[PDB]
Amino acid sequence: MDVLYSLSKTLKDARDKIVEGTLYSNVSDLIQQFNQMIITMNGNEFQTGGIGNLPIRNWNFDFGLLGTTLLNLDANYVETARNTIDYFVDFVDNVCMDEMVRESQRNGIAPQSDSLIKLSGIKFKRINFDNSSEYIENWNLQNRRQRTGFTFHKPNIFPYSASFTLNRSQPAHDNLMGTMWLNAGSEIQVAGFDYSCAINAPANTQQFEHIVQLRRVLTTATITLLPDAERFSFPRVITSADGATTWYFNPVILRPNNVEIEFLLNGQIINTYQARFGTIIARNFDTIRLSFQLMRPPNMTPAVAALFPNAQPFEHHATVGLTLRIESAVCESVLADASETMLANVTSVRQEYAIPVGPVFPPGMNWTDLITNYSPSREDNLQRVFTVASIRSMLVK
Amino acid sequence: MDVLYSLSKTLKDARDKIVEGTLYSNVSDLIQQFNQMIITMNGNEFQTGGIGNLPIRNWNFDFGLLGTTLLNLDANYVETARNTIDYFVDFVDNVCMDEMVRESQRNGIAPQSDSLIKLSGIKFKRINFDNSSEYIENWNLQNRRQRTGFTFHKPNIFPYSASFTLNRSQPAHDNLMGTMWLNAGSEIQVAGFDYSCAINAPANTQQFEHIVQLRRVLTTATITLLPDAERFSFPRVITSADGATTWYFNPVILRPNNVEIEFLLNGQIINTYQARFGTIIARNFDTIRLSFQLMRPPNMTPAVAALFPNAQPFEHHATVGLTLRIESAVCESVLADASETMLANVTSVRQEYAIPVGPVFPPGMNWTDLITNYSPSREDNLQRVFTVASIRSMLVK
Amino acid sequence: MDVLYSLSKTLKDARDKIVEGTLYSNVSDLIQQFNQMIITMNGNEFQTGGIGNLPIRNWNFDFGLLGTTLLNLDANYVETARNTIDYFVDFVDNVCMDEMVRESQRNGIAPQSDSLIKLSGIKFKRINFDNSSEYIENWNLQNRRQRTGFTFHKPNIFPYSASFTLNRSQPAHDNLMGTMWLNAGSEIQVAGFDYSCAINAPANTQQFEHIVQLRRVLTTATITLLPDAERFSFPRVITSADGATTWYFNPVILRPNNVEIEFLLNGQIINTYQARFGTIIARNFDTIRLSFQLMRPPNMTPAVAALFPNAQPFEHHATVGLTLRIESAVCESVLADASETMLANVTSVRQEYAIPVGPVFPPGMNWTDLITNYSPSREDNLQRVFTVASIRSMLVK
Ligand SMILES: [Ca+2]
Ligand SMILES: [Ca+2]
Ligand SMILES: [Ca+2]
Ligand SMILES: [Ca+2]
Ligand SMILES: [Ca+2]
Ligand SMILES: [Ca+2]
Ligand SMILES: [Ca+2]
Ligand SMILES: [Ca+2]
Ligand SMILES: [Ca+2]
Ligand SMILES: [Ca+2]
Ligand SMILES: [Ca+2]
Ligand SMILES: [Ca+2]
Ligand SMILES: [Ca+2]
Ligand SMILES: [Cl-]
Ligand SMILES: [Zn+2]
Repeated sequence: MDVLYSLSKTLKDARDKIVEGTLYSNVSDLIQQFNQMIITMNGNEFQTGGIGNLPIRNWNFDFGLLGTTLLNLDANYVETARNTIDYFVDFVDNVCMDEMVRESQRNGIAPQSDSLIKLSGIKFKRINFDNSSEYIENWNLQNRRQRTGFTFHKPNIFPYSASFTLNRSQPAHDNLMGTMWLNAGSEIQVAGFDYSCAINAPANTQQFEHIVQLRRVLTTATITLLPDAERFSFPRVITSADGATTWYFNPVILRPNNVEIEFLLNGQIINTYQARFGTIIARNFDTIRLSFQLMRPPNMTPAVAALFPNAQPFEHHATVGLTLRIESAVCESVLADASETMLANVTSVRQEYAIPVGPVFPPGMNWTDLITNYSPSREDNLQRVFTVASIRSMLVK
Repeated sequence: MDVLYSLSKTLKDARDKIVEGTLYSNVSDLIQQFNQMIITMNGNEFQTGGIGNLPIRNWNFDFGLLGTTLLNLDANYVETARNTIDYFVDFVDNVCMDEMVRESQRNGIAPQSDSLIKLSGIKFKRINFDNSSEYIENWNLQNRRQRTGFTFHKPNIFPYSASFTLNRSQPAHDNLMGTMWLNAGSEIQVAGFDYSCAINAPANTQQFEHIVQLRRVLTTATITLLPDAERFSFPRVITSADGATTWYFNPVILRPNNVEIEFLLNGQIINTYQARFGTIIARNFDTIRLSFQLMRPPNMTPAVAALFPNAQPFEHHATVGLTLRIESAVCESVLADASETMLANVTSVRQEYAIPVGPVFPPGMNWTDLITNYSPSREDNLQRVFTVASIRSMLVK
Repeated sequence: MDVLYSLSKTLKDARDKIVEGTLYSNVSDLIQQFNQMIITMNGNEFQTGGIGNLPIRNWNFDFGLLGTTLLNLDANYVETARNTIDYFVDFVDNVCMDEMVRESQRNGIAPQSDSLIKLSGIKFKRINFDNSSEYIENWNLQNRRQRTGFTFHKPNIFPYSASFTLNRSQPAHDNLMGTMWLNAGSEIQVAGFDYSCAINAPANTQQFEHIVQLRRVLTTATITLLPDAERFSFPRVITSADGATTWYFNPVILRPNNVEIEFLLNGQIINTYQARFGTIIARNFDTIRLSFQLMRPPNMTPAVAALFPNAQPFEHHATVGLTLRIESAVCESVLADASETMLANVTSVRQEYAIPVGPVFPPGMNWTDLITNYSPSREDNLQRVFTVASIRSMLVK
């Protein structure tokens, strides 16, 4: 991985710095590194591809070194350098794709393609150079058994889940009480409804609760918490739990009462916020618990009184809700988020080359399936595959 | 462009590295580059501005070289260096603004200001240095006729469009069937409504479809697809198609049935997803097609039955919807997105200096107008102008 | 600050570049810088911690220099280098945390911990090196009394505010007119309602207005403006202004008429947009003013006519709204946003070590409280603290 990264890094720097007119002193060290790369590769043969429709490609290295005697580089110097650069870029791109389309239940963190396995040999170690990207830094820190951390914008931590739970129901579904929600990506919306508006409830208050267990701990999370669940604030016709019929939801929204959000880690409360809407920080957690209540308004104007009778039929359904969004966070495991193209790169290369479903990843690299059962093997393979996607993106986008 | 970029890059590195106390070995190469820049500029005169209220400014270069003999830089060394740096920064900033406020139907990708045209001369090529930003890398790759790729967070690909299409309507607008939507930025929300709840429809199912044609292909897109269109889930009074009257929309939402999203490229299905909500990958597409149905519930509790009579008046309007958001994607053409300040920089400089409307860009650099008719000339000019904005932002924010 | 940053930068580069196999020429300059750091620190003793539960830690420097004679670095070279690196990383991390948990009403921009105060001494200035991060660049520019600019994605500029204003009301709350809104983070949603649907209003039009005053000027803002306020498009039971009772809101949405958004700076209109939805640029402003109207539909189909009678009771409440979101912007003052982890880092370190509430920051570093009363002292302390968090994140995430 580090050598593959170094190949890419060497090529990116070469492409960027070996430009017409530049002082040789601006590239002297890079030329040394570039030539070290040529010397190390020269004489070797590699073959990539062959899985799915990823073409079999042969690579042969017999390049001359780059000159070291111009004061300022001229166009001919730059152009001959690019001939070599373009070939190596094509090679790196193919090694990356070959590596990205493979997986292993047994040793997922290890190189899977022939070329990466070959590049992991001790004779290729002299190419190693400036491992500075966040992904390679993390790869290296992991390897030395140290603490790794990936920063995400809208971390895709919640597998898609949209459902409800009726805590009080009856065949006619005319006097229900329960919750409905949508957990997806970095967002949670949950509504608690009570068709009776807590008419016979103790203290005329109905308690609700929504618990979400993350598959990985998130640290240093910046979160937006807002009252109301807009998604569950409109009239709906929903399928019954058994799928046998449909019920009617006609919500009228009240402010959630006694809101308490707890960010827990291994059952322990790490952060707790009582009725605080806006931006809050959750520093270390693997579980979110949202508790909120519907309290029947003790004083009601006529228009309100008319919505909540003492007896059925209950035609306006009292609803309270919350919306929680994780804007950014750090995770020790790789994850998909709203900004990085890694998942999309890996998924795209596999799709383009008709790569057959393997033993590790769910069909289509489906994110929900992946995060729902995020096993150690899937994570090691995902990290390997995400790191390669990031090496490839330094040169090919 | 590359020389202008190099000027900015040289100045940014100088400002960052030529700091008090630093080992001379930390800046030796930079000093060489800095001095190459001074030597190349010395003796030249440039003039910027004069368009709109952008002031006419004269620049004269007659600077001494930076010394090369301190072991660790002292405060006096740093301060005399900054006198030169600040002047060059002011110059670069003015060249950038002068370039950003100009456009050309004929040769939009080429330098438009006198200073950039002057800097494109062969005598200024020795300043060229470390072209490493994503924008200049792309500029250079484009120039060598190679594949460029810009990565965006929430790519602003959809011109604002908010409308409806009544597939079945009548003067009273009491039994409509059709769709309404909002395409804007990176998001699409579309709802299909049938006032009759498919009472007389074959298989009691009404089919809907929404097609969106992108003005540019997006690759490696990470997308969130969710059922329901919250934006079209509430009661509305809308203007009729002919503007002569207003109709009433009183939606009740049902789950979209047989959801199928197709990401097509030149008429070919590249990706297709059947009822998959959550995160999905669209690898290469220029068109999105959302197909969904409203199926009359075969089994209805009384409360539901009451909403859907066998005869008019139809007072509750059955509605199904979808929401699609492009979180990130790569595009071969520059675009505005939710994170980059390029469009805002260009638009801001033009607005501040009262730059008159030109022959290429729509008044006010209006994004919707621009993307709606994204001609080759507008793109070449936009890219030139975005690349300059990015050169300027290395020094002036 | 600059020396602390330089320590971190030196360590990050060392960790990244001093890798097995690398050409010595790839690290020669860094080794010089690394050794300059060792020489400068050697002989010194520092102590960190002791506030709250941040442990008291002692640091002693007596390290040998790194060798300068290998052609390509070997594993033993890399491993002995890491022993020194890991210790310095641990030291930098502790200095950062000690600094991040402190504050001062008097001189908030100045170092507060013993270690940072010690590192600000002239004898430690030789460590200074390549101050290139956006935060340190800004710190340095501020210091030279120059223009600083931080770029944010979804700048968290609006303190949480969710409320309403009844311009016409009566005890029964059966014929209200006013506005309700939610200002939070980078978003504003505001709705204007008129239970009478402007039946007795001049020109059958009711005017609305929403003004939001930013605590800091935002420049180069890319904004999404859309008609309708989904958050206020559903039925609600709300508490009365005096808290004595509850009123009923049963909205029916109409298109906002004569929409005018003004971005003002010190009372002056800098940007104005008339009914333009989609993406707009606001280049320099400290205030946003949204003006919109509800115009009674001059022509109504029966279904619409039935919602708006000539006399009470008014059962369907005409509502018009707007949604405005600041996607990105530049601010001269540090702020929390949807991507940076600074606020979360500072807040997290203080929470983890049970740091007592101080004299500057609100309890829990509460963002709303902070931005609501963003005094000069809070900003100077926030900037110091955010810059340290950013120095720490180069090594520890
Ligand atoms: Ca062969
Ligand atoms: Ca990231
Ligand atoms: Ca309703
Ligand atoms: Ca756990
Ligand atoms: Ca792991
Ligand atoms: Ca002149
Ligand atoms: Ca971007
Ligand atoms: Ca096409
Ligand atoms: Ca193009
Ligand atoms: Ca002591
Ligand atoms: Ca930022
Ligand atoms: Ca002001
Ligand atoms: Ca300030
Ligand atoms: Cl976002
Ligand atoms: Zn975002």
